[PDB]
Amino acid sequence: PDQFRAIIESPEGAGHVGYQYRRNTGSTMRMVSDVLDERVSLWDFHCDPSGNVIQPGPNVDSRQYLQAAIDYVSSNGGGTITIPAGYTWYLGSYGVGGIAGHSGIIQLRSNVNLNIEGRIHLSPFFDLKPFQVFVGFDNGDPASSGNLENCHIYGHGVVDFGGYEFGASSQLRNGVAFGRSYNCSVTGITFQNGDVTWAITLGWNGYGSNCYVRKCRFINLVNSSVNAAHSTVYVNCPYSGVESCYFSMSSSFARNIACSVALHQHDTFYRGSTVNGYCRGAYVVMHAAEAAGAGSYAYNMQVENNIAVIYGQFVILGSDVTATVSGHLNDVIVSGNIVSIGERAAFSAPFGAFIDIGPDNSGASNVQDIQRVLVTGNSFYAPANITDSAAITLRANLNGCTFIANNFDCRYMVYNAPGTTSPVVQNLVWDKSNVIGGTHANQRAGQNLFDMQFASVVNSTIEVQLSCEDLSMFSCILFPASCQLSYSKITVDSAWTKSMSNTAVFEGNQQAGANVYVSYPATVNLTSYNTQGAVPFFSTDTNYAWVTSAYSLSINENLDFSPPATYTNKANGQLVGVGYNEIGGVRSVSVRLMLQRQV
Amino acid sequence: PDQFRAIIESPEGAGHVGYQYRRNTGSTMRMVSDVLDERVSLWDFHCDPSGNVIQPGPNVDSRQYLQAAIDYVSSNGGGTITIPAGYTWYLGSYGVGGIAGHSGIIQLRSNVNLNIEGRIHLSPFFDLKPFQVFVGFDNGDPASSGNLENCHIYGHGVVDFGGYEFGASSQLRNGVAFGRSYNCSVTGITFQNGDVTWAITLGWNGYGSNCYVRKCRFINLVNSSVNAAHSTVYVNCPYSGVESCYFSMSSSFARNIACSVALHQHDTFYRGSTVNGYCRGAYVVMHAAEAAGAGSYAYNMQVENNIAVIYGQFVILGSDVTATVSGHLNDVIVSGNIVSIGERAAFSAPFGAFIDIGPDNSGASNVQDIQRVLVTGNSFYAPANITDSAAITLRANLNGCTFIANNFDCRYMVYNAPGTTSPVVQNLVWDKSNVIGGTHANQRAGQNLFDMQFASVVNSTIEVQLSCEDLSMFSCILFPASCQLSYSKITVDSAWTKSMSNTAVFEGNQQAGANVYVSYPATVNLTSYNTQGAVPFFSTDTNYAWVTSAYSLSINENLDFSPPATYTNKANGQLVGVGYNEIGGVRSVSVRLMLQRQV
Amino acid sequence: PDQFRAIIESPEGAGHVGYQYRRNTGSTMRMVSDVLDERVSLWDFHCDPSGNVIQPGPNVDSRQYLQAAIDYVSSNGGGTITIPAGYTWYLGSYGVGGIAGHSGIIQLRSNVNLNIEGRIHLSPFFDLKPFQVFVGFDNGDPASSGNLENCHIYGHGVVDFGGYEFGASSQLRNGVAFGRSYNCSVTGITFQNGDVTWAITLGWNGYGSNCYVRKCRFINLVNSSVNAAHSTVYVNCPYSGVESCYFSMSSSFARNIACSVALHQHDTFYRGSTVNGYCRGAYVVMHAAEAAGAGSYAYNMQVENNIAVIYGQFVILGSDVTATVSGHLNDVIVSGNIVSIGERAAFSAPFGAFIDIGPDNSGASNVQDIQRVLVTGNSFYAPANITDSAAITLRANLNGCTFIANNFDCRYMVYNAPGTTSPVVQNLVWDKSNVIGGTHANQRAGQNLFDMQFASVVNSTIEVQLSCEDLSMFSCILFPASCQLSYSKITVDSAWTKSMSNTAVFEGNQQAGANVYVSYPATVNLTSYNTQGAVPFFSTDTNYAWVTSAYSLSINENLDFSPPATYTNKANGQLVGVGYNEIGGVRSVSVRLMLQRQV
Ligand SMILES: CC(=O)N[C@H]1[C@H](O[C@@H]2[C@@H](O)[C@@H](O)O[C@H](CO)[C@@H]2O[C@H]2O[C@H](CO[C@@H]3O[C@@H](C)[C@H](O)[C@@H](O)[C@H]3O)[C@@H](O)[C@H](O)[C@H]2O)O[C@H](CO)[C@@H](O)[C@@H]1O
Ligand SMILES: CC(=O)N[C@H]1[C@H](O[C@@H]2[C@@H](O)[C@@H](O)O[C@H](CO)[C@@H]2O[C@H]2O[C@H](CO[C@@H]3O[C@@H](C)[C@H](O)[C@@H](O)[C@H]3O)[C@@H](O)[C@H](O)[C@H]2O)O[C@H](CO)[C@@H](O)[C@@H]1O
Ligand SMILES: CC(=O)N[C@H]1[C@H](O[C@@H]2[C@@H](O)[C@@H](O)O[C@H](CO)[C@@H]2O[C@H]2O[C@H](CO[C@@H]3O[C@@H](C)[C@H](O)[C@@H](O)[C@H]3O)[C@@H](O)[C@H](O)[C@H]2O)O[C@H](CO)[C@@H](O)[C@@H]1O
Ligand code: NA
Ligand code: NA
Ligand code: NA
Ligand code: NA
Ligand code: NA
Ligand code: NA
Repeated sequence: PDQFRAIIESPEGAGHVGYQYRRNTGSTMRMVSDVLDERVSLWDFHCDPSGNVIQPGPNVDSRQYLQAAIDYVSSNGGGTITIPAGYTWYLGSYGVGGIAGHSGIIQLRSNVNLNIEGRIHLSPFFDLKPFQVFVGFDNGDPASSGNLENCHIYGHGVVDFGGYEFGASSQLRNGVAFGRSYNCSVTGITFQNGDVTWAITLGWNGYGSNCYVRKCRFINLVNSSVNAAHSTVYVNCPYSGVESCYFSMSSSFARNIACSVALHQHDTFYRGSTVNGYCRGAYVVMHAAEAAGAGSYAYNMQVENNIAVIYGQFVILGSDVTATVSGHLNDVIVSGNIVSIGERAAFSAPFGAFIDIGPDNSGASNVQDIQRVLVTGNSFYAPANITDSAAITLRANLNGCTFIANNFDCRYMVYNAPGTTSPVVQNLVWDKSNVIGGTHANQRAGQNLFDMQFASVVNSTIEVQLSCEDLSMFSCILFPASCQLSYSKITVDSAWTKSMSNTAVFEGNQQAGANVYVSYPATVNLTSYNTQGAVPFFSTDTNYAWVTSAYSLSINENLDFSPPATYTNKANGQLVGVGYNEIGGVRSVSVRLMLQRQV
Repeated sequence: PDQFRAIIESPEGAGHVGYQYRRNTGSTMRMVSDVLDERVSLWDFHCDPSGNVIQPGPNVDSRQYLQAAIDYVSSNGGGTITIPAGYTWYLGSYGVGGIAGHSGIIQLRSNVNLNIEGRIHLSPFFDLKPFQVFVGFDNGDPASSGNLENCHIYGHGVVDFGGYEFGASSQLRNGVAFGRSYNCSVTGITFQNGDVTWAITLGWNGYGSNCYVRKCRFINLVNSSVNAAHSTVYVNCPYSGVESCYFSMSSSFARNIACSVALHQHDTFYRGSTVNGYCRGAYVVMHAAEAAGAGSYAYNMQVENNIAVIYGQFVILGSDVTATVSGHLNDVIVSGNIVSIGERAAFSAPFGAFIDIGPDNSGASNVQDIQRVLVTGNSFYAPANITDSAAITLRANLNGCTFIANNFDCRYMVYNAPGTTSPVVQNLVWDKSNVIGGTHANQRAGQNLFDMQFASVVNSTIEVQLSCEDLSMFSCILFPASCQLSYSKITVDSAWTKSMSNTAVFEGNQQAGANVYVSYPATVNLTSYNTQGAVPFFSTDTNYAWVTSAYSLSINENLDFSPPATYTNKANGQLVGVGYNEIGGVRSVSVRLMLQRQV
Repeated sequence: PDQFRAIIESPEGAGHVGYQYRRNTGSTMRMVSDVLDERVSLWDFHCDPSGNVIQPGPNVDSRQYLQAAIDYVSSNGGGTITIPAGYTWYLGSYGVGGIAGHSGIIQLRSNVNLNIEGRIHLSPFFDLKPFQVFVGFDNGDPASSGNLENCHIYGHGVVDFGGYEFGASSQLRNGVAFGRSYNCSVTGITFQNGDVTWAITLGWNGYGSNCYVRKCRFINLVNSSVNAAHSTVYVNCPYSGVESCYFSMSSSFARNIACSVALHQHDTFYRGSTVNGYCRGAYVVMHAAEAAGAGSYAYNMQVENNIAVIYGQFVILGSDVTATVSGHLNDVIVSGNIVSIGERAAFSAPFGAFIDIGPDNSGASNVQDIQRVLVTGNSFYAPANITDSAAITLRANLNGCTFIANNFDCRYMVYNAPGTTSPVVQNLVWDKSNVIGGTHANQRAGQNLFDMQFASVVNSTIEVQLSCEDLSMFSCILFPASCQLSYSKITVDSAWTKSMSNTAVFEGNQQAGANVYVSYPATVNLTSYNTQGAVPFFSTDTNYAWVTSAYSLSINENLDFSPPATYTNKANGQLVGVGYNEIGGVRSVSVRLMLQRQV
């Protein structure tokens, strides 16, 4: 009996109290401790050396206790540790061993899930220092790390980075680095109040698979001029992605340095998410330096059905090389997104764009291999004052990109800055079903809507269709004489162009190329012979040697004659057609024509 | 020892039985009560004044017990209360205090989540009365309410409204009113068997953020002629939305009064959901009267990837004004939806439409500021008998809407009823990539496919492309003389139009406008001069003064001559072109031409 | 007192230890056993006849214990049974009763959910045998089965099929057969390591509703030449679907026999998922033999926003008949998908296709009723060597399908094999906004890009637009003389076609049909009369009786004359137009023209 009371009050007491489920005589005859052992929480490890529970709080460092919990549950083949609601659990020191090379705080372990219902905060020990809060590598050298498998972080709780600024731009900070990560995920968690490099990284240089970030919130994760750069989620393993997340920043620095997602391996996605306050939406990039685990190609890349207010570029495409590996990007889709450039002064943030074809990290524009991209069914808007806004800023070599059935309402459609890079362009396709908005009408003095500042263009299609007038623009499309143009189709629909001085401009007369197919409106002065009856009209100018046919876009105010409805050319570069003189006489008219070459 | 047995059997007994997790000597030395205190259920509060548990059932009012649970868990900083599976928990009285002004039953509190695994039912005390089952306001006046934060309702359970009808049309009923709600959500729950105004409302007049409804079912939530109106989810805070839900109604009244979602603030979405039996899919509206918390603009509005069978309109756009605030709607995307009008008689429910540009609640059509809308990649079908079916019913002023790459298979493409409203239309863009289906071929006697019953149209594009014949229709597009038309492009592709009497009709001869760009087929009678050789042909009629060129759509059955291939006009309004008389003689022909103006 | 110690140590002991939540005097005075009874796990039933717990393992058959758990929890109105983490639970025998007719192992029951956190494995008793692991039918004859309602399987755990091959091709294997299933779902689970027919089936012949598969992984579920066929999820009830799943196969047999999803009833969807290694993406089919529970029509079918690498066809459409029922498929949308054919030899797997219009299970091509399909905003790629790759393989009767704003980069656009089936085609619409890629340029000797090997085509549109040259192809579009063509529009844009010998080919001269609307480029030899001045030019050939107009696509190298810009025809089939001889003389020229008929 003394024994008994003593046993009951001891830590083995629950192990002596019997239990059978719902008094079911067919159920297991268990002890209370067995049922309690089905679950586990931080309270089961958050104790002093004598076993007495310790209350969390800002003067208590919870790190060792949470690590002890993870270590133990790992030793039993896994389970889910609850981080209890109603408390804030502070972290106040660095971890040890394999995660120390990563500035790690907690080491994650395979099959050990964290159900974060309460709050995890960083103590001021971390102020001005690097850190990665949760780390799944088990070695300081990621190349020598084991894998992290089957690790899920989820719940209604919060990771709060304490508001601390970076101490130096060279520092790195992260929330969750899953490492070489297979079937890992973060769901439901709010990451907030920091100055960090990433909130979550998935994978390592292509090693990993099936990692996801779903229904998470990321709020105010950049706050200082020290922060070098930020991507809220960096996706560095295949078959992985981000869905239904919320990203918000409020700091000015974020408008210049921060991106919501980086998709950096094949079969990755970003969908259904909302972004506000960031410079950039998503990078879609194959870095050769990251090609170890899944190959040198980033393919099956999906950015779909997002909502964004950004200050720089929505999707940024890239690929690059190292001394021994070449990176390639292909088979991309960008669809269903509704994006705007937020209110800002012209040139006050990185050049506004829906798609950017960006140079590598060294600024090289001649290393890229980007092709088979489909941009369809998106909307883009930039306010009228934002000069630096484009459907595409095409700033590095491009091996193909297709635009179908978008609505682009910004300053430029196609842009690259002159005297910068001279990209080599192939297979740029701009379908006629792209709707060009009117917000920037009257703002385009001196500017070309499609400003083709490239080394060369081949196998490309630009079908310009206006939907309102903008007589301020210099031209709808312009090719400098430095840009070769071949095996291409360039058209300017005549609607809303009657009063334009210039429609398409070929400063090197490139439209004469053998395999160039063009059409655009022009005004032409003609003069007829004096004969009564069928009578020829000829252009006064001789710069139509390339024209295969032309037709009238003008009415004929005359009763006594009519100019030709249609024209062809002559060897001397004049247009010629047969009109009709009811009464004879030399006629002189100025007519608006659709000039056509091989179309 | 007596002490001991007594202590063990008392409510403090579990607090005396020790426990250590898995017999781990490094774990906390706890008591059983500590581990049990990690969770909480309704059973912990569902007791009489002596502490004896009460069984739920239809004669027991569970309200006070659930409120006591919520109140207590709130006092500890939050947690999750389980509503146990295997039981039905009846609610049978109104709450008290701040929620009484809202006819509230339960008051939600911040950080207190409800895991509803069992069923919550309404008792007949609520029959013929108003109610809001869960309310997150803390004050009868929402303007004086505190916020509700971090409150999630989730699980496999059910909210059942008892089937009771409304007592009066002026009454309001709701499931969950989150109030001024920040990071709140409903997930997994079935709402069923009612006559209610809303199932869920998010936010209050723009106050709130990050509220969501995900994987919920709403079944049979309207059942009587008393019910004034119904929106299953009303989204009245930004950065919030509905995803992957199921909405079904079976009552006839629902086909006339019910909508699945209302998106009423910026950065809101409705996606991936299935609707059956409703009048309407979604409202997308900025009410000036709701502009307090997030501004006067509804922007970044997304309706994507839904499946619907409805009886009225799929998406309804609106904006309005108050005495001192003006509401604006812009930057909308409607994409990927597959929608039909369900089987019904013509005119038996509100006018069928994929998009409706609706007048305000007073019927005013001259207050709206709706622009920058993209409608792309959707399908719409209405059965052939449904006269009242349109791609767009454009019934109020429109400042822009773009249609690209849709498939519309219904009676009308563009419609507004004559002698009703006379909307002022700008920037209506109907791209040629919109496919017009053939289900209503042969049903269109007396009707215009695009019936342009507007005050005016400017900066608009209508590119009509048929894909089968319908010789029953009066015209492909018709503008009454009352409609001004300027700075617009209107084309009718000739395919399937050879036998149409009328293609495009301009009852005020508006196609002559200086900045109108048109083309469409017409039949024209011509007569030539008698001269052998090149010889002119002239139209007998003189109503072609606006024509810039025309070309043959007809073969020439003759050997001895040919009419011109192409024509222009003369000051008197005749067409003229130069054909060829192999042998002389006056010729008279009737030819099908493509008439072109400035295109 | 002896009593007392004995009571405490007995299975009723926890039922004597009091508990009150957090020492709250307003809370229920309960016993520990009451709180423990709020949850249930397999441990509560996994015991020998004396009540002693049994450890799971490969020599222990857990089946009877899990069934006993499900049976008991069912008897209390439901709940959720946990399958504990950290253990592998082996199944080693067949179930009994109603599921034996289905080779069932476990019988699911209404309102009883399974939270699978650990692993469920099949023991080698099942090697070479049929099985269905979880079965929701309650009768061997599904027609006589009751329903399964409100049953959810979810968690981070795993179902492992043991790697065992099928014993015979006629055998069936499944993971979860929900049966006649209403509000059932599988979420989060990994199904792996098998040779099975299905992983999950939803519904039975249209009976069921609201069943879903979300965030599941299916890995390596086909492994042998014995396996007849495989669909990873078969959706056989309405208002149901698959979202955000991952499907991977590695076996060669899978490339020939396996499909990820089968959508077989109305209001069903497949979205946001990633597929690798399969033959097929999704079937979308109405089998008449499955029409009992939800009617004879499959409508509101959605395949959207998926990523796939497959070896055969992405979406396969079908409908068929039985002796007394006819199946119909309509109102389908296929949007936003990014798909490729994986690296393979030509003809090494089933014919590669984005859409296939497939014959019934007997090979009949004359039973189908498929219409109102929208295919928009997708990308498709096949490597250049894959001869057997098409945007659409149209192999059975088609009543309509619309393609808008896709990017197809493969060998064929439209294909059917000659001398096979002769489908009857109506309402095939290929919009000009479909972008035709260049990967297969130079590979197309002897081949037609659009190979119209049909019995007949009516009410169809083919608007061919190239975006690069491919002079290897025989023609852009070809109709054999056996194919009737009427009430259709067929155009070939001239861009990149100057050097093509053949553009459009009508081997039966079908383009002359009264209601055929065509245009395409051709080279034509002309000769003029000798007259100075306006002078006629006539084609030497007489096969242009069908031409309504033609215009020049060639420049005029001459100074002394010009050919006509535009032409019409004469009764003898010559073209004729009026050019200009500055000086007289008979002229002879060869010109590239755009030939037009009724356009
Ligand atoms: C090529 C490369 O190292 N890739 C890293 C990736 O690095 C990014 C880089 O691609 C670019 O976007 O600039 C940012 C700026 O922050 C990153 O570079 C910075 O970080 C890397 C990686 O840090 C090292 O490796 C981590 C795995 C360790 O945890 C960390 O302690 C550190 O040793 C560094 O090498 C650069 O010098 C530094 O400028 O980042 C992703 C995501 O973390 C990673 O998966 C990839 O390997
Ligand atoms: C302008 C406005 O009041 N907005 C309310 C919104 O009201 C809708 C209204 O926009 C329109 O759609 O008609 C319906 C018909 O039911 C609603 O009007 C009805 O309800 C409102 C709101 O009810 C008041 O305010 C609630 C917050 C309280 O809980 C309730 O007790 C009541 O005091 C009412 O003022 C109208 O007179 C009545 O006709 O409804 C949404 C969603 O509830 C709300 O967020 C918004 O403020
Ligand atoms: C018409 C039909 O039976 N439909 C079944 C469906 O059957 C598919 C069939 O549509 C086609 O796709 O071939 C596969 C090849 O595996 C299936 O046929 C095979 O299975 C069926 C169904 O199996 C019977 O019915 C199940 C409900 C029982 O559980 C099972 O024990 C068996 O009695 C069979 O009749 C065929 O002979 C066999 O070749 O399969 C789906 C999904 O299971 C089902 O819902 C539908 O009724
Ligand atoms: Na490091
Ligand atoms: Na150059
Ligand atoms: Na009120
Ligand atoms: Na008017
Ligand atoms: Na069977
Ligand atoms: Na035939």
